[PDB]
Amino acid sequence: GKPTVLVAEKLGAAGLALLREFANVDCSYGLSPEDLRAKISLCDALIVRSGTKVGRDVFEASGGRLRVVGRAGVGIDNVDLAAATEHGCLVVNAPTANTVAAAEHGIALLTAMARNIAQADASLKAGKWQRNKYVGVSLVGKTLAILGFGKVGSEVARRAKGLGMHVIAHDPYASADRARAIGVELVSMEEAMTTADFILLHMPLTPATDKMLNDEAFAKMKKGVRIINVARGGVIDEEALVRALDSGVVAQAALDVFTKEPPAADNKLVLHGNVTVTPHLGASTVEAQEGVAIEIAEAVIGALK
Amino acid sequence: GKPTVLVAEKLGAAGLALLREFANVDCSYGLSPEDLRAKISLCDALIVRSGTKVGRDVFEASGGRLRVVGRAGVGIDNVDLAAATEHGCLVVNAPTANTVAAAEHGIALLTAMARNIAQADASLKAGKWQRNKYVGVSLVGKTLAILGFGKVGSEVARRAKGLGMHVIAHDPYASADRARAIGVELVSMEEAMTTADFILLHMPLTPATDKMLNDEAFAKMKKGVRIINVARGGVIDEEALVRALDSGVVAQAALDVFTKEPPAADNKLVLHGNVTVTPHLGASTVEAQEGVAIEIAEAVIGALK
Repeated sequence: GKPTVLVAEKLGAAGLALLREFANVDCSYGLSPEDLRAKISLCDALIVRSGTKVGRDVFEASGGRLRVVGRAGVGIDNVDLAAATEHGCLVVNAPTANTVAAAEHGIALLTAMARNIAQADASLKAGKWQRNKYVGVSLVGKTLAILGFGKVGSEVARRAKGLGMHVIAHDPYASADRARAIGVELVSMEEAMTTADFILLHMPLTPATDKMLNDEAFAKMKKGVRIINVARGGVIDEEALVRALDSGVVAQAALDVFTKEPPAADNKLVLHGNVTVTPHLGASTVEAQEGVAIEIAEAVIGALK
Repeated sequence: GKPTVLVAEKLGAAGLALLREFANVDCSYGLSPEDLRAKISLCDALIVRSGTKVGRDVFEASGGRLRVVGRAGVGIDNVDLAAATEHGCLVVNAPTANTVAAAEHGIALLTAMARNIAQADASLKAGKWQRNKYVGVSLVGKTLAILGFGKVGSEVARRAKGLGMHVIAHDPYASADRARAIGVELVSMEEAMTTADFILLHMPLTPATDKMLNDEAFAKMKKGVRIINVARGGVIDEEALVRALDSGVVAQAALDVFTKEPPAADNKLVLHGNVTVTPHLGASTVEAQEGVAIEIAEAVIGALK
């Protein structure tokens, strides 16, 4: 029994060594839609991370051998998810490993924002010693607002209440009991906008969330509010955040994800003074890398059986 | 009843207005040791932050008018307590208001270093999109060793376990009950060195602690340890820290204090790739500033009664 698993995108040797113990593993890496279509007819399972677009044509082209698609990581946006099961192909993901290291990165964005770790380190490496330019805020007692109470959203909260913040969340799909059991009040969407000193974005990018943080949302906010985006860019109106920081509605902004990766080489948020930008690093911790590998590994393998 | 308080160094206008309700206040900022010896004979109280030297000659020069010296901030290194006590003079300080925004900043240095927030932000801004160079490390389950279990020491432990780390400390003058009461084991010095995935330094600088972090220290540590200093520079042999980063014993280092502030323009720690540096920003939060003003103000006024 030699099941065949095509691994389209780089994968953590920890997991590749689990798959190789339970399957044939093809690691052709980055194939053109046609190469892939040619291979998938001969694969009992496909594993992808983010770049591979498991479209409708990919299921169509397999001819019913492809049983299970393994999405390494958290999101699944790229698997045509309705074709998948229409053709009778299970789709499984690797959420919990990247989830930890992704809230970990949000918190790291929040604290480093709040004290200007980033600008200051640049200022001092550049010889300048400008102690008065980089005075930060505290976190204790500050109200943090979480939009979209996912695993990361609630894992974040848990870390932010450990830093001693008041943490609130808005997400119409959120178990009032789970929230109250970590100490998070579920609040209205206007209450979250107004009363927050800090706002993080953990929302999926749907038509209802697109360009959500636009000029109307920034008006409702408290002045002196700071904002951290670790979910998906473009859920912010990028031009509108450029204008709210230029005014002093938003005091400073911490941005992992963008509307475009790589962002424009002139793109104003990335270049702005009060912004702390990292290049979609949210799940870039060695530990998650190796634990996501092992997760879809065990996930694919358990489907396949 | 008109008391006279000489405030040598800037002070949050909150504090100044409290002091001007209960005394005459001279804000002669930055005097030469002679001008201060001249004034101190006309002053019932002297409030200083970190730069003014309350040496022995000052206590002599005042002739006994001076009743209380107020240390705006945490330590008292600059005040010759020995001489003040001798000349029947009280010393008071502003420990708690800074204490927190110190630990706060310490944590921010930790999380920003773990995830290369500083190096990555400066790269993106520099056009570079280098997603793989800047893979971070998970904090969770890691061992944070706190050398010096002061008020700031324990206060960091609190934030750390809330990020979900395994926090041990070594300070021989620490109540094992306070320690266990916040979930921190107190451990030997060789244990702190060897077991730690992270080491922060909250140690004041004695001839015992001077250049304590030395080549012999670094060999004892676990390879890939990351070191966060927010207490006093010099406790670290800079030359040896650099040689331990360049050799990869020390993974990376987040340094707020230095052996010489402002550091040398060529200083290899400041300019090093794996080092995140801030210019002694430890207490530079707007909250801890206004809060320390009002602390010594109350502290001086109460003594002065």
